[PDB]
Amino acid sequence: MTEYKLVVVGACGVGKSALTIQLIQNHFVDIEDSYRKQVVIDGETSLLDILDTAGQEEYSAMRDQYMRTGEGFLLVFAINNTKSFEDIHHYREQIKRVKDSEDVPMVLVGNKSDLPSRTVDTKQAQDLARSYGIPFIETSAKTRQGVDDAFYTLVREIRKHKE
Amino acid sequence: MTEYKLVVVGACGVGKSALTIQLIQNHFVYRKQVVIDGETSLLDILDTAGQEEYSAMRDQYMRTGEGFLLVFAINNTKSFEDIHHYREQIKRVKDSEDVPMVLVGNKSDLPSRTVDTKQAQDLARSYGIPFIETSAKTRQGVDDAFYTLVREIRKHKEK
Amino acid sequence: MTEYKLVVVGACGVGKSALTIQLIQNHFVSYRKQVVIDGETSLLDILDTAGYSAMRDQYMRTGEGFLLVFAINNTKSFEDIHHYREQIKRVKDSEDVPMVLVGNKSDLPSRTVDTKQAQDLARSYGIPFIETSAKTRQGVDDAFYTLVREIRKHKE
Ligand SMILES: Nc1nc2c(ncn2[C@@H]2O[C@H](COP(=O)(O)OP(=O)(O)O)[C@@H](O)[C@H]2O)c(=O)[nH]1
Ligand SMILES: Nc1nc2c(ncn2[C@@H]2O[C@H](COP(=O)(O)OP(=O)(O)O)[C@@H](O)[C@H]2O)c(=O)[nH]1
Ligand SMILES: Nc1nc2c(ncn2[C@@H]2O[C@H](COP(=O)(O)OP(=O)(O)O)[C@@H](O)[C@H]2O)c(=O)[nH]1
Ligand SMILES: *CCS(=O)(=O)NC1CCN(C(=O)CNc2cc(I)c(Cl)cc2OC)CC1
Ligand SMILES: *CCS(=O)(=O)NC1CCN(C(=O)CNc2cc(I)c(Cl)cc2OC)CC1
Repeated sequence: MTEYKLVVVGACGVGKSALTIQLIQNHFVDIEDSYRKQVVIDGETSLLDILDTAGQEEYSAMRDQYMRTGEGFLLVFAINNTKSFEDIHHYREQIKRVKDSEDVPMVLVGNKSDLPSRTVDTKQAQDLARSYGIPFIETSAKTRQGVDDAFYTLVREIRKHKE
Repeated sequence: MTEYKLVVVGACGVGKSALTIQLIQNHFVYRKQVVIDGETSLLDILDTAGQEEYSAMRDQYMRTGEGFLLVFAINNTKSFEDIHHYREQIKRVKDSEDVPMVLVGNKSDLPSRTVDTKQAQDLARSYGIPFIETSAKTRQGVDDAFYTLVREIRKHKEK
Repeated sequence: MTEYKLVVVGACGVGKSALTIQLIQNHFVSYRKQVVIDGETSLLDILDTAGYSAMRDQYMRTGEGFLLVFAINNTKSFEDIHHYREQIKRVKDSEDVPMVLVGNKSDLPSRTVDTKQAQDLARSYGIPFIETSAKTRQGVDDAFYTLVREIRKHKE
């Protein structure tokens, strides 16, 4: 069966685990960092294998393995965390180095879109995604806004790369 | 608040009018304010009645519209076969290879299906657009089809 | 059979005659037409004023309901609606006159009077607003039937 190895990267606290729980287990509570589930996306059955990582957790060799084999990456920031948005370039540069490629499937995700506290403008994030040549999706793990779209868009980006 | 000009296309009798009436009036026998992904918007579904038969008028509607529902009926093989030509005509007339569109397989309530979900999904996957199965009769998929189209138009505007 | 006396008013060129002929004869270029409205056979007498104080006063006083027609591509015709409304209320000597606001030519691309503007004016007057195209027939029966409904509410 087709498998997609996905890695969700971003600063601590941006909602990577919440987003992944919402996708996989369909709920939110306001915790596992790996997940595996069979889904159907655009009529194609596949298994999603997902790691959530900020880059400084304990199991660094495991993380390096997942980084090297990851077929697509969600770059997650929170709309109420300017530092998390500033960290996105670092995470993208690290992915490109480990993958040794300038063409790695990625999607930019602005999470916590339900909150009224915003310090990152949607235009700023759109502009950054445009410069990187990747999709930008606004999400809320709390309301489910954009969640399926973020992960399924990343799967579609991987398919583009494979074909 | 942002307005989105939407056009429903597809073969005669596939249920374009019925989908529009279900969306706006919540009934099975052209403007609606809705909140999609936290943003309140106005949907303006262009009223093509009494003028749909004129190619010149379809051209005008295609030029005006920001996004398109490509509607076939799941019990009408020909209507599904006609989708590609309609999509090609919209691209030509709008002089664009990037026009927001959603594929819609209507009349999902019927027993007599001749277009399978896989054929339609395969089509949509090749186009890189969403596919939604609807029924204007039971309301299945109707808000989802229109709301999804608005999401496709927003993506295109923000590229 | 209950008879209703309907008067179609509005600026020159807005489609008063075209609306009335579509209603009566069902094609796109007083008249009488028998219709069934809300289950009830209804004789409609319709004066198209497309063609003087004495004349005005008679048909305004005799008329039971009024279609206030503007064209959606004719800002002046929309501005003129207040002239017509005020004159009818003055001559009839009534603050409760059955009326419907009609925005015709909905088939056109060139709209300079927005739907919201017209809805807001009709809300101010406490009357319905109906968009029509005498060309495609969209809305035509609705505009006239709504007016009959307004006359019945007044009569009850
Ligand atoms: N309002 C809101 N809170 C969220 C959302 N996503 C995550 N959270 C909360 O933010 C905190 C951090 O989330 P978590 O998933 O642990 O972040 P991670 O370190 O990136 O995995 C938790 O208290 C979550 O409930 C969201 O979309 N909206
Ligand atoms: N069973 C069923 N009938 C439908 C549905 N949608 C439309 N119809 C019927 O299909 C016929 C054509 O619909 P219409 O809206 O006039 O199609 P249009 O020509 O595409 O606008 C009418 O008899 C509708 O009542 C649907 O979802 N289910
Ligand atoms: N496009 C369009 N033209 C119309 C419509 N109604 C009337 N017309 C045209 O507008 C012009 C004036 O119409 P007419 O009925 O004579 O206006 P009147 O003076 O108010 O009676 C004519 O050329 C009509 O054919 C309509 O709904 N759409
Ligand atoms: C029901 C028969 S009809 O002749 O009244 N209407 C036909 C006209 C031809 N047709 C289509 O072109 C369907 N696709 C379509 C509809 C519209 I409205 C627009 Cl703007 C564009 C397209 O295709 C690009 C079927 C219905
Ligand atoms: C271009 C057409 S015209 O030369 O014949 N002049 C028009 C101008 C618009 N018009 C009216 O406003 C008629 N007013 C009117 C007549 C009657 I009879 C009644 Cl009951 C009411 C009104 O307006 C309140 C007609 C001719």
